[PDB]
Amino acid sequence: KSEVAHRFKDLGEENFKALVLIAFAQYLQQCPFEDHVKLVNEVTEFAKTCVADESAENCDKSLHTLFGDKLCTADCAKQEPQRNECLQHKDDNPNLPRLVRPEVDVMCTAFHDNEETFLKKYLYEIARRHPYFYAPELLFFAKRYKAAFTECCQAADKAACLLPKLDELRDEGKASSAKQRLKCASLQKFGERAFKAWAVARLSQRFPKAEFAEVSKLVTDLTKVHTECCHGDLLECADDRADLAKYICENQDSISSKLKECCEKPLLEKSHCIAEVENDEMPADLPSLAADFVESKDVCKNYAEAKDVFLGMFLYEYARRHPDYSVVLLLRLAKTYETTLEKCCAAADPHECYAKVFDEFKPLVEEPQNLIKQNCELFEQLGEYKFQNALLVRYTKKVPQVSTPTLVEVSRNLGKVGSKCCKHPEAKRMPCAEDYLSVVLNQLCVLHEKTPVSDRVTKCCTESLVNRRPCFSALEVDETYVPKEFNAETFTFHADICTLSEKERQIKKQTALVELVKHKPKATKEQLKAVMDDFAAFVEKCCKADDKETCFAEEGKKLVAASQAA
Repeated sequence: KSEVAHRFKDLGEENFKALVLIAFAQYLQQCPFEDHVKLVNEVTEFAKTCVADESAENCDKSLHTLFGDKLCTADCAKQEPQRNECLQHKDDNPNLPRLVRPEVDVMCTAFHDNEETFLKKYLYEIARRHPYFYAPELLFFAKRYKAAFTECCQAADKAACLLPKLDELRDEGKASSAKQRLKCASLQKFGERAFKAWAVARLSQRFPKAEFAEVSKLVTDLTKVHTECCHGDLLECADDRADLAKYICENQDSISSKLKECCEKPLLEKSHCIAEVENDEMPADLPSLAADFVESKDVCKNYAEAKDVFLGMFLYEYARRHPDYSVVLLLRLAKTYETTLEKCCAAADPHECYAKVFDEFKPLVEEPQNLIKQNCELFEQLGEYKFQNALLVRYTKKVPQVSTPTLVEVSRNLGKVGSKCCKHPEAKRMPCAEDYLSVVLNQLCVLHEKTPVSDRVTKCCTESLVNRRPCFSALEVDETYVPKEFNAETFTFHADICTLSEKERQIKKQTALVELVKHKPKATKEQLKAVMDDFAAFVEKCCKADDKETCFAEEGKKLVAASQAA
């Protein structure tokens, strides 16, 4: 009886307005801002009228009916739910302007003036450029953003205060968005059972003491919340997240030993602290699992008595006991335990078919461990950027047909796993690294689905979720790729490079590295580094030059032609 009233009371007006703004921006993206504010301001004024009597105007419409109708103020021609669907139009790289951040006081001025116009714009600008951003999490970033301007716009050194805060949020925000973009992709492209299994593994790691009935409780709730979020039901998502959080904090001695740290915090901070909480220590001693999963004459019938459940806490039992395994690995191990029993009890004698099942795991366990140890050592000597450059040539040769911008971003995010995970002890490195790889590889997956150009990317992306990273790291040089036409002002460089500093300077160099590798796809690592290093000395001293742009121009093609050859 009026859903708009129901969510307006549960969420309250501020989270209400912020959420529908986010919903509108994630559905329109290209539409301007004070249009969306009109539309959300109107939607909220009608809602107040609905709480005042839930049997009033068209207060009975569904949220999608209401919100979809408001937006249509183009292909709006269909009825609910299928209008909602046509959601299938969310642009994952809309080519709106890049988000330009001014300096530490023309932003302070606009914030100190009309400050929550300033904050509705922050929401709108993230929302439209991250159309799957976990919406209640975005309220939390908004709150942290606000606290950053509150406290440092009045500090003595405002830039010494705000900028290291505005930048940590940018890093958290990019990581958040990518995290959520994978949770949606699984639900939307591989179904809820894919998402359930991942949820089982992750929560089983993190609440090792919980019994299976509790984690499965938690899993269905978390599946409910992210299903709603990934399908536009932003208000219901926010409400159920907040319910799940209070439910978690009540039943606290029943799940884990360190939620208490944050079950005492305001809603947004609380649910954000949950979802990032440390795993608590697993029980002191716990049996092997061969006793219950391979040796017992109970299990082939059990795999026929409770297929998904029995799989479910084999997963729960292996995960609970292996915080050092990535989620993808745990998932790989259990889906190959499943494959095993799918055709073994199908044979004459079930048990002698499966004795395999725990030793089959070791090379599946070996290979990621080998990879991370290996890729860390390279990072541990190259450092980020040089590492990034190694991955650049590697992945560019792998999929030379993909967009150069995509290659560049995907590869430096790949390089970022070095500086995040290798600082960890090797018992902690593996979930850290392979699950972060999974997120970054999904970014390349969805970016590629838009303007597909390489079917080997398509194959790994569409084939599996859990098998993306091994599928990807198993490819090498295309051999089928015809070297791209040589264009000389794919290089050149202009003197603007000297002002556009540190990081964007690396982006430009790394871009040139990509279309260098695209042009000479068979050319040694040593050679590509040879020529890239001469770029880094060519930019450095041309920047320290009184060129009149000239340095870059004439020592340009003299290091464009001379650095051709290879």
